[PDB]
Amino acid sequence: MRSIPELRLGVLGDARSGKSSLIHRFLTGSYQVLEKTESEQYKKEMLVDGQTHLVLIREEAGAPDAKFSGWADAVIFVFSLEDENSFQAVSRLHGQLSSLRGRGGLALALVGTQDRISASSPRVVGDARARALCADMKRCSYYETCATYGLNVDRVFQEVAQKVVTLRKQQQLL
Repeated sequence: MRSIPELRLGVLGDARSGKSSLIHRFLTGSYQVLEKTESEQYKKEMLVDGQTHLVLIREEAGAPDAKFSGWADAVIFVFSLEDENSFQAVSRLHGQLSSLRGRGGLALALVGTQDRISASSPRVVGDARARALCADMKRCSYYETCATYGLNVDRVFQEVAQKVVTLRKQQQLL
Protein backbone atom coordinates (compact mmCIF):
# COMPACT_ATOMS: atom_id res chain seq x y z
CA MET A 1 0.00 0.00 0.00
CA ARG A 2 1.54 3.34 -1.02
CA SER A 3 2.31 5.51 2.05
CA ILE A 4 0.60 8.82 2.65
CA PRO A 5 3.01 11.01 4.64
CA GLU A 6 1.03 13.37 6.84
CA LEU A 7 1.68 16.76 8.45
CA ARG A 8 -0.54 17.86 11.30
CA LEU A 9 -0.71 21.66 11.61
CA GLY A 10 -2.59 23.44 14.30
CA VAL A 11 -3.60 27.11 14.15
CA LEU A 12 -4.24 29.28 17.18
CA GLY A 13 -5.34 32.90 17.53
CA ASP A 14 -8.21 34.97 18.90
CA ALA A 15 -11.28 36.06 16.95
CA ARG A 16 -9.65 39.33 15.89
CA SER A 17 -6.43 37.64 14.73
CA GLY A 18 -7.40 37.03 11.11
CA LYS A 19 -6.64 33.27 11.48
CA SER A 20 -9.75 32.03 9.68
CA SER A 21 -9.21 34.23 6.67
CA LEU A 22 -5.54 33.21 6.63
CA ILE A 23 -6.38 29.45 6.61
CA HIS A 24 -9.05 30.06 4.02
CA ARG A 25 -6.63 32.02 1.75
CA PHE A 26 -4.05 29.22 1.90
CA LEU A 27 -6.58 26.51 1.06
CA THR A 28 -8.57 28.26 -1.70
CA GLY A 29 -6.58 31.29 -2.84
CA SER A 30 -9.61 33.48 -1.89
CA TYR A 31 -9.83 36.25 0.67
CA GLN A 32 -13.07 36.25 2.65
CA VAL A 33 -13.81 38.21 5.82
CA LEU A 34 -14.47 35.27 8.15
CA GLU A 35 -14.53 34.65 11.86
CA LYS A 36 -14.97 30.98 12.57
CA THR A 37 -16.70 31.00 15.98
CA GLU A 38 -15.76 27.29 16.22
CA SER A 39 -12.90 24.88 15.84
CA GLU A 40 -12.66 23.16 12.45
CA GLN A 41 -10.43 20.72 10.52
CA TYR A 42 -9.25 21.01 6.87
CA LYS A 43 -7.02 18.99 4.52
CA LYS A 44 -4.58 19.86 1.70
CA GLU A 45 -1.84 18.13 -0.33
CA MET A 46 1.57 19.82 -0.26
CA LEU A 47 4.89 19.01 -1.98
CA VAL A 48 7.68 19.03 0.61
CA ASP A 49 11.27 17.94 -0.07
CA GLY A 50 9.96 16.44 -3.34
CA GLN A 51 7.39 14.30 -1.56
CA THR A 52 3.64 14.75 -1.55
CA HIS A 53 2.14 15.08 1.93
CA LEU A 54 -1.38 15.04 3.25
CA VAL A 55 -1.66 18.20 5.43
CA LEU A 56 -4.28 18.26 8.16
CA ILE A 57 -5.03 21.70 9.63
CA ARG A 58 -7.00 22.19 12.84
CA GLU A 59 -8.13 25.78 13.50
CA GLU A 60 -8.93 26.12 17.20
CA ALA A 61 -11.43 28.77 18.38
CA GLY A 62 -10.10 29.03 21.89
CA ALA A 63 -7.48 27.54 24.12
CA PRO A 64 -5.72 24.39 22.89
CA ASP A 65 -6.46 21.21 24.92
CA ALA A 66 -4.27 18.17 25.50
CA LYS A 67 -5.84 16.45 22.48
CA PHE A 68 -4.86 19.28 20.14
CA SER A 69 -1.54 19.88 21.85
CA GLY A 70 -0.50 16.24 21.48
CA TRP A 71 -1.85 15.77 17.92
CA ALA A 72 0.04 18.64 16.19
CA ASP A 73 3.41 18.35 14.44
CA ALA A 74 3.35 22.15 14.15
CA VAL A 75 1.40 25.15 15.41
CA ILE A 76 0.91 28.53 13.82
CA PHE A 77 0.07 31.45 16.15
CA VAL A 78 -1.85 34.33 14.57
CA PHE A 79 -2.51 37.87 15.81
CA SER A 80 -3.54 41.18 14.23
CA LEU A 81 -0.90 43.90 14.03
CA GLU A 82 -3.63 46.42 14.85
CA ASP A 83 -5.09 44.58 17.92
CA GLU A 84 -3.10 44.51 21.15
CA ASN A 85 -5.32 41.99 22.87
CA SER A 86 -4.81 39.52 19.95
CA PHE A 87 -1.05 39.83 20.39
CA GLN A 88 -1.28 39.26 24.16
CA ALA A 89 -3.54 36.31 23.33
CA VAL A 90 -0.67 34.57 21.48
CA SER A 91 1.47 34.41 24.60
CA ARG A 92 -1.52 33.06 26.60
CA LEU A 93 -2.15 30.44 23.89
CA HIS A 94 1.51 29.43 23.77
CA GLY A 95 1.62 28.88 27.56
CA GLN A 96 -1.41 26.54 27.21
CA LEU A 97 0.10 24.66 24.19
CA SER A 98 3.44 24.28 25.87
CA SER A 99 2.05 22.89 29.18
CA LEU A 100 -0.53 20.54 27.58
CA ARG A 101 1.90 19.01 25.15
CA GLY A 102 3.57 16.23 27.15
CA ARG A 103 6.69 14.41 22.16
CA GLY A 104 9.40 15.16 19.47
CA GLY A 105 9.34 18.99 19.42
CA LEU A 106 6.97 21.30 17.55
CA ALA A 107 7.61 23.39 14.52
CA LEU A 108 6.25 26.94 15.28
CA ALA A 109 5.29 30.08 13.41
CA LEU A 110 4.13 33.46 14.57
CA VAL A 111 2.01 35.46 12.12
CA GLY A 112 1.07 39.14 12.46
CA THR A 113 -1.77 39.92 10.02
CA GLN A 114 -1.91 43.26 8.19
CA ASP A 115 -5.49 42.81 6.87
CA ARG A 116 -7.24 45.24 9.28
CA ILE A 117 -4.61 47.99 9.51
CA SER A 118 -6.31 51.30 8.72
CA ALA A 119 -5.77 54.94 9.62
CA SER A 120 -8.31 54.65 12.41
CA SER A 121 -7.01 51.22 13.49
CA PRO A 122 -3.23 51.57 13.09
CA ARG A 123 -0.49 49.02 13.66
CA VAL A 124 0.01 48.87 17.45
CA VAL A 125 2.41 45.92 17.73
CA GLY A 126 6.02 46.91 17.06
CA ASP A 127 8.32 44.70 14.98
CA ALA A 128 10.96 44.32 17.72
CA ARG A 129 8.29 43.29 20.24
CA ALA A 130 6.83 40.66 17.90
CA ARG A 131 10.31 39.35 17.06
CA ALA A 132 11.00 39.15 20.83
CA LEU A 133 7.92 36.97 21.32
CA CYS A 134 9.14 34.76 18.46
CA ALA A 135 12.73 34.60 19.88
CA ASP A 136 11.24 33.33 23.19
CA MET A 137 9.29 30.55 21.45
CA LYS A 138 11.31 27.47 20.39
CA ARG A 139 11.81 26.67 16.69
CA CYS A 140 9.69 29.67 15.68
CA SER A 141 9.81 31.92 12.61
CA TYR A 142 7.95 35.24 12.31
CA TYR A 143 6.02 36.57 9.28
CA GLU A 144 3.71 39.43 8.50
CA THR A 145 0.89 38.31 6.25
CA CYS A 146 -1.79 39.93 4.25
CA ALA A 147 -4.35 37.31 3.11
CA THR A 148 -6.17 39.86 0.92
CA TYR A 149 -3.45 39.63 -1.68
CA GLY A 150 -1.64 36.49 -0.39
CA LEU A 151 1.44 38.07 1.22
CA ASN A 152 3.43 35.28 2.89
CA VAL A 153 0.38 33.07 3.24
CA ASP A 154 1.72 30.03 1.31
CA ARG A 155 5.16 30.90 2.71
CA VAL A 156 4.06 30.41 6.33
CA PHE A 157 2.39 27.05 5.66
CA GLN A 158 5.20 25.83 3.43
CA GLU A 159 7.95 26.87 5.85
CA VAL A 160 6.24 25.18 8.83
CA ALA A 161 5.66 21.99 6.73
CA GLN A 162 9.38 22.07 5.76
CA LYS A 163 10.40 22.45 9.43
CA VAL A 164 8.36 19.33 10.35
CA VAL A 165 9.86 17.25 7.51
CA THR A 166 13.47 18.36 8.36
CA LEU A 167 12.89 17.57 12.06
CA ARG A 168 11.65 14.09 11.06
CA LYS A 169 14.65 13.45 8.81
CA GLN A 170 16.90 14.57 11.68
CA GLN A 171 15.17 11.99 13.86
CA GLN A 172 15.79 9.19 11.33
CA LEU A 173 19.41 10.34 10.88
CA LEU A 174 19.35 10.01 14.68
